[PDB]
Amino acid sequence: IFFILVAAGVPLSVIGSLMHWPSAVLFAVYCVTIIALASYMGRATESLSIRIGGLLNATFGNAVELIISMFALKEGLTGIVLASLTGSVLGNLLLVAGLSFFVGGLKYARQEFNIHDARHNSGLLIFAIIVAFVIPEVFSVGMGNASKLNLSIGISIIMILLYVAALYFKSGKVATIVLFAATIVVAYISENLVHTFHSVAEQFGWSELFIGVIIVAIVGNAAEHASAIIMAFKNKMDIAVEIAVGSTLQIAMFVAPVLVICSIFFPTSMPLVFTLPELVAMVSAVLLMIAISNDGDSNWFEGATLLAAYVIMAIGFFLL
Amino acid sequence: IFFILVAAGVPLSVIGSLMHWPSAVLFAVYCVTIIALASYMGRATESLSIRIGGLLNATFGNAVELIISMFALKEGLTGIVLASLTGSVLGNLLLVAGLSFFVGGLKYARQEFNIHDARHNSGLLIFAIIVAFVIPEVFSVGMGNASKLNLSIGISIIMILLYVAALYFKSGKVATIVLFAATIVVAYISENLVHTFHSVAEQFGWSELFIGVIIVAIVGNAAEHASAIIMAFKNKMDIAVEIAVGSTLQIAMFVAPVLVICSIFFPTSMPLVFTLPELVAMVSAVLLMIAISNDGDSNWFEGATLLAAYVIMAIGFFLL
Amino acid sequence: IFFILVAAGVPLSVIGSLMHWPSAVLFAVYCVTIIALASYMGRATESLSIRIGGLLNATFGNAVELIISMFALKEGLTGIVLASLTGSVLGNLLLVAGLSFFVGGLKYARQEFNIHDARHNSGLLIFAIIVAFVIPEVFSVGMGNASKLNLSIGISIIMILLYVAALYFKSGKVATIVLFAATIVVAYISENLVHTFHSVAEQFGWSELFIGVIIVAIVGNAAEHASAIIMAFKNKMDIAVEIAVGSTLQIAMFVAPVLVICSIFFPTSMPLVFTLPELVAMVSAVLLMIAISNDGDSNWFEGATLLAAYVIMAIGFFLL
Repeated sequence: IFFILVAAGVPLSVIGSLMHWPSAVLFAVYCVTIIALASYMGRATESLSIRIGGLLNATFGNAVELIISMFALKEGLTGIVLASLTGSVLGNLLLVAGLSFFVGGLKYARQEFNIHDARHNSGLLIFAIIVAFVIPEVFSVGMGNASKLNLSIGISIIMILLYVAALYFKSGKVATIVLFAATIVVAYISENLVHTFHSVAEQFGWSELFIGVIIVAIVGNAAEHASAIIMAFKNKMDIAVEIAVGSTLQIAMFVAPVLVICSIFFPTSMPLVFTLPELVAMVSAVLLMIAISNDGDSNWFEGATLLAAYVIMAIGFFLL
Repeated sequence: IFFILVAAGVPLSVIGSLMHWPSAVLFAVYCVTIIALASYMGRATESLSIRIGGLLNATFGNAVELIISMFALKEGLTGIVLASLTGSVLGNLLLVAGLSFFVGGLKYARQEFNIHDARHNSGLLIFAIIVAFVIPEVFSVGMGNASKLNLSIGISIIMILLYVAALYFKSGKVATIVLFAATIVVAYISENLVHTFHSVAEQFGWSELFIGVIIVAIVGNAAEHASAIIMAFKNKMDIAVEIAVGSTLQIAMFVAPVLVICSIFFPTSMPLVFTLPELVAMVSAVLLMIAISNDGDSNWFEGATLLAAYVIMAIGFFLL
Repeated sequence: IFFILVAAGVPLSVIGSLMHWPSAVLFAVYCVTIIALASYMGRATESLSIRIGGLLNATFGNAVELIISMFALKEGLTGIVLASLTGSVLGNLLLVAGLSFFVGGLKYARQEFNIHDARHNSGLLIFAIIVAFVIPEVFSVGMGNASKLNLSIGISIIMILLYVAALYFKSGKVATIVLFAATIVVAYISENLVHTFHSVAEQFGWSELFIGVIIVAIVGNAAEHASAIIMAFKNKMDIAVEIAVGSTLQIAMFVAPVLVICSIFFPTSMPLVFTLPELVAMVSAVLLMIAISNDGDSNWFEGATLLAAYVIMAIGFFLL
């Protein structure tokens, strides 16, 4: 199934792009293609990593999210970037953790734990989300654009520093070849993807928010980290947990700060400004994760809980 | 005392209703009557339950709340329904748990624990409250009524499913007779109670919110679960805790979803839309409960803490 | 260094006040002086305390905060009072705990714990902050001034009662002499400090909020409790933790209620009304504290986390 979706994806995505027919179906072709490419992009990142390993983990483990957002910045579609960063933490904490706890929840009794790590990894989540996303949002309302992105830059610079500082202290040959392949393919698909967003909104009626928080996030970040759902089935939950939380952590502490600083160069800037639904969805998820990482790691319904929360948010983001 | 308040209550409530004198005192007569009826309604529900036991626990354990809200929907007084559902979680988490921890707090040393269950029961509370009440509220502001109650219906359908799924997996003869008696009596009292609400507001100056969140909630849900305060005195705290949290859980996951779906039939619908004070009171209580269920189960001041929070909210709901 | 800042401070503060030159530099002279005086005020409070000990701990341990706010009330500058009470919990939870966890974080392995106390002290924090500061704020929007300060008075009266009730149940000669000295000196410096606030705002461009939440709070409360940073270095973390959380607790439960009731006498009243940034900064800090008090008590980066949160808030309060 993984090979088929790539082998069909790229050709179709080339021909559709060349023919320019039509604006609607091109979206559907792009999204499915990148899903397949993203898993392979995650497997290559994983296999390469199995000191500098953490850097490639934060860079290439979130690469499609970085890539899609990069071209979104060129088109000035800064809302979608924020939407996708919102949706990347949602997916990690509620979908790729939810499906790991549900699908891997056939073992039934309990699940692999490192209580020390789970309780420490919530300690950073709160810091990452409940401060460094909440604080800029609420402080920014009556700030003015200059001070807005200065605070963003301020938070962004310290979040990468505090992420990289802890990181500094605390087959293999095909990995680089396939990673170099998938990247460029994705990049070229992503460039044309950004131009599709305005038509999809009008023709379907969907809000650009829905597209960003859900469609772009599932395809991009969530697919890259779908290795955790498989890892949960092979009774290695503590890594499936480690992947979900860790990825979210680097999205909040590295990826989002990366985007904010780099957005200042072209054309011009995006501050860490999240809508109310986007913000409260993120904290609720974080709280629900701390409330689920504490207890038994998993159960079928415990994963169903995390999933129930997601679909609700998703349909809420659809209905706005 | 329990027999007297029923024996005086019903007759008085019949004569006052027939005489139609006056609109003000009828309220006072109704409320006191139902208090007495509700404890007996809780005792019958308990005795009947001591697989299907969980259904009658969620149905008849919250029956007066369902009954008062049912006729409130017929009068179109949808605000009071939301107010009473707000006040049912408040009472459970802060009053009937607060008085269990205070009155039963004469033991002094510690109190009956099941740390596994308390930590798991917070995990669902957050899901139930901090997502499935918060998310609909904040997402709904700029949604439009169609999408509003569609999201409500959406959340409602999955919350009952997720509640009933876990429930499916995981003297006695007088119980049904007294339960069948109390129900009908309550129902007929409740029908006439709803019509009293508009006059009480005007003549006293009270907001309909105050009446719903406090007066209706204490009389209805809190009285039904007052068995926990007695159970705490008999040094069985872990059931007094189990009652408070469990009841709140089924209010958020079964009762409130029940009301939302059924409200669509007559005349027309109520979405899960809570005011700001109603919403933030509910999360604060939930957080304070997790902060108090973790530590020693009880102490006198630990129960006084939970009670101090309540009276504050109550006078705040009075002063709005 | 401690002697020099007092010995230079008072004289300079006398001469500058007499000469009336200028409005700008007088601020700088006052603030530095009180920093030095406040540590000595904390040492005297500590040495006196090492039943009634808890009263002097809550009174004189927060004395400069009480003193600066007292004269702020006379000038009617009620915003600064709320700003400084906001900043006193911020500092305690993020600065004086952050610097204790960072500077004392050279031990490296772990740090002194009393998990029972830390988990209990969060239980009151949530109550103190997430209810008794949040609830009055959100409930007050559409209340009217009469009901506003009535709710404040209501919350204030029960918070001191609930604080004093638990307290009731549960060199030395120079201490009183130096405490009596520092108080009067501070009081006279503070009186002239309040009059400086309006010019500093205009001439620098700073918001009076920034001054209150940060400048007044660091100088006042944070300096008094800087003993904890030293105590962390002497490998006595559990007292450095006890100081930070305890002080915050008495600020929320005694100091702030003290100010509210006493403010009603002159000239007229201040309700517990906090701006949105002030409120969300306080809960985020509290959450981050619970997320950091749970795990290892300290690590260098764990203290750097708490500090990173602070500077962000601080620059956000600067940029508003």
